Formats: sequence, structure tokens, C-alpha cells
Amino acid sequence: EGKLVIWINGDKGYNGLAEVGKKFEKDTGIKVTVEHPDKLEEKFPQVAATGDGPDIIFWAHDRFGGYAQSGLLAEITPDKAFQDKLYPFTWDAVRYNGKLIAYPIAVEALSLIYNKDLLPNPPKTWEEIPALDKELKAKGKSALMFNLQEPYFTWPLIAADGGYAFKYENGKYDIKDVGVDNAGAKAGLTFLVDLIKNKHMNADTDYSIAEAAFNKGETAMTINGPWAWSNIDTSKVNYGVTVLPTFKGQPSKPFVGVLSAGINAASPNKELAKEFLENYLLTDEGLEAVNKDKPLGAVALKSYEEELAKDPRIAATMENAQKGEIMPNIPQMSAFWYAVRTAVINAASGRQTVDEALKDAQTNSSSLGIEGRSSEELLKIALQEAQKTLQQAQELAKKGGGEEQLKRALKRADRNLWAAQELAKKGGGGEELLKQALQQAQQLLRQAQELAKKGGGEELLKQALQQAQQLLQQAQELAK
Ligand SMILES: OC[C@H]1O[C@H](O[C@H]2[C@H](O)[C@@H](O)[C@@H](O)O[C@@H]2CO)[C@H](O)[C@@H](O)[C@@H]1O
Repeated sequence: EGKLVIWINGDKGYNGLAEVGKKFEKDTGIKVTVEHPDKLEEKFPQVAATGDGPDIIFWAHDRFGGYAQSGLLAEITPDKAFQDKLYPFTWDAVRYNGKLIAYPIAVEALSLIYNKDLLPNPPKTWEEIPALDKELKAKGKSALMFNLQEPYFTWPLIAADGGYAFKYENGKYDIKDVGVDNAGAKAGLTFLVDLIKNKHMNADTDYSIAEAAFNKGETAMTINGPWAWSNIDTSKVNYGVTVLPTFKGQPSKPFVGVLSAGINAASPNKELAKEFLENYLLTDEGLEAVNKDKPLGAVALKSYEEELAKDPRIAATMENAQKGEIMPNIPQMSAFWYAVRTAVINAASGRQTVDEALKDAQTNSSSLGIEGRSSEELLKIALQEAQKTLQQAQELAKKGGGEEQLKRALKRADRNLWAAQELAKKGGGGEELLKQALQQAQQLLRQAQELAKKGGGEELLKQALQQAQQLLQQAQELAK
């Protein structure tokens, strides 16, 4: 009621954003706190659904259509003059059902980052990387390392030869036509899996491992976004940023995200949030402050983009963006991402073959009927009740010794979760991923009950409850 809370991902320039907040605080008297919670994309909708959460949330635009559909975002009202300050295509990215639901900040696209000293001439094709790695392994180095845990990083290769999320036709995205299991997607993922099988990459490589390896000069290349350049400048690596390699003669196609800022519909400070975003952040000085901390990439603000236009790294970011595709913002994007995430991890680990993995990804992300609609809504209600009861258990876990109360709260949450599994069970095929999420959530709740009964793991209890909430929210987004 007199303070602004902002949530932004941990890989962005939250410290630079805090500086913009200090300037706002000096002019208005409103304190601005910037936070970077883990699993932010899932945490926000969970807490905002109950009327809580930050006043402002930052994330690529793909998650915003789902937030808007759930009524978690306030309608933004920038006047014509302000709108003219940003590129029209960035505004298009934050339009849902005909209305603007967030403020665009920057255009992000993955690029190939390489060590100029280990590799003066980067590979123009993915096909030449296996031979390049064998050559570098002789020097105790590797050719390429990038996050294989988030599908965002493998998607450029998957889409290169034909893979796609939702087919765009008639001006809309057909949620029944998913392209994660066509020949193009299979070819791309098989190539990735072959790199692992042939020991050119490790299936367990995640974000931090690849970043540390590249910045320490252990690998010749990595695939990342503009936010990562800052840490590379700090290291002793002479790097270049360029176009991603082609696959079967076609450009890699990264899914392009427009980092955007939305205003929580539950915020009691909507006018102050608008003032902060329009008059403080979306100004040359404001974006400069954030950019200085962690590069934003190409920005939506025309005046500042003109100051970044001479940066070769930004030209590369723009080239890759032009070759990729702007992500859809439809509510089904969460399910798509989770489905593909599961498929890539299973195919990479060997749990499933590429064909099996992508077949399930297609079934899980793709959408008698009435009966399904009724049960779907009831399932969502059961999960919302479970999330609410759970959020209460998290409170009893913060302080106090109400072991009896916490036990009851977890049981109630558990009963509602069990009811959802029952409703999903009868749901039939197509919701296998949803069922596994609910089952995993159940395990965590049982583990939480055990911890509460033993009392020697207060922190582990909170952690188990948060992981449970995260899975329940993902389950909500998987429901169809
Ligand atoms: O990997 C799936 C994930 O991809 C995108 O998330 C990106 C985000 O856009 C970037 O700003 C940066 O934070 O890296 C993320 C990947 O770890 C989608 O925006 C997100 O919805 C999706 O789950």
C-alpha cells in the first residue's frame, strides 16, 4: 500500500533494476524491493492466484497469455505517445485477446558464443561439431556445452529441420496441431542424442555447469542469451557472439522471447507500478542501469536501441532472432514447455528413445467432451484447494510448534490432491504427464509429513512444500 515488490529471474540484472528502484524511491517515497525467487514462472501464478505475489513480474512474454487468462494481470493503459516509443512488434508480443497485458522491455534470442582463442573460426554447421570435439578433446577441452535441462536451449536445433510448437494458421494458433513429433523435430533431437551417445556432450550438463566451463576456458563454445555476456567479460575469455550453426542446411530457430513486465491484478499499487515502468524503467537511463548489470539484448525502447545498435553481439542476437520465431503467448505454452522438457531429458538420459519421447510430448502438449470439460474444471478446483491448504501449511512451518495443526493441514491438502488424481485418473489418455506431476507432488507431501513427525528438518520441510506447490501449479497448467 506504499511499497513496490518486483520479481525478476536470477539470470537478469536485478541489481541494476534495484538502482532504478532507488531513483523511484527518492522521487516518490515508495520503497522498491527487487526479488529473484527460484521457479519464478511457476511461483508467480501460484501466489497471485490467492491475491498475493509481487506488484510487478518480469518474464519472457510466452508465460503472460496464461497469466492474463487466469486474471492475474492488470490491464495496462499506456497512451499513444508512450506506445510510439517502443517497436510495434514488441507490443504485439504482449497483446492477449485484443488487449495489452504487459510492458515490453527487450528482445532476447540465443546465440552461439565461442572462445576466440580456442576457436578462431566457429562452425557454420552442427554437423561439423563432432569432428571438432574429437580434435579439441586431444587438448583436454570440449567443443560445446550448454544447458540440456531447459528445452529453451535445445529448441533451436529441434526446430531447425521442421520442428514447431503450435501450428499458426488463420491468424491463430491451432492447439490441436503440435509439431514436436514430426520428422524435423525427430532429426534434431536424434542429432543431440547422438552427440551424447558419442560422448561429445553430457546429458547432465545444466546452466551453471556450461557457464562455468565456458568462462573457465574448458569448452570452445556455449549457447546462451545476452544476460550471460556480463559474466564472460569478468572472466579471462576473449569471446565472440555469432549466428547459431545450421542443421541440414537450415538455420537453427531459437524461440524468441520479449522480456516483459506485468502488473499483478492483486496489486494495491497499480498506478505507482505504471509510473515506475513508464517513467523510470523504460527510459534510456533506466534500461542502461539494468543493461549494465546484465545485458538485455535488443531493447524495445527505440531511443536506447539506437545506442546499442553498434554492438556486434547485438547484431548477432538480432540475426538469430530474425532466423527464429517469436514465441506464442497462449495459455498452452506451459504444457508445451513441460512436455518438451520431459522429452529432451528422457531422450538424452536414455530413459526413452527419441521417437517414444517426442510421441509422448506430442500427446501431452496437444489438446464426451463436455464430460471432460466438467471434470477438468473440478480437477482445477481440487488443485486450487490443495494449493491453498498447502500455502497454509507453509505458514505453520515458518514458525511455531503446531505439529498437530501442520499435520492436519498436510492431510487436508493431501485429501484434495488425492481427489485430483482420482479426477485425472478417469480423465484417460493424454494426461499422463499431469498424472505423474500429481504423483510426484503426493510423494513430497508424504515426505513433508515424515519431516514434520521427526522435527529435525525444519528447512527441508519448507523446501518439500515449495517443490510440492511448484508441481501442483504445473499440474494446473497441464490440465486440458
Ligand atoms: O526452457 C523453457 C523455458 O524457456 C523460456 O525461458 C527462458 C527465458 O525466456 C529467458 O529469459 C531465460 O530466463 O532463460 C529461460 C530458460 O531457462 C520460456 O520463457 C519459459 O516459459 C520456458 O519455461
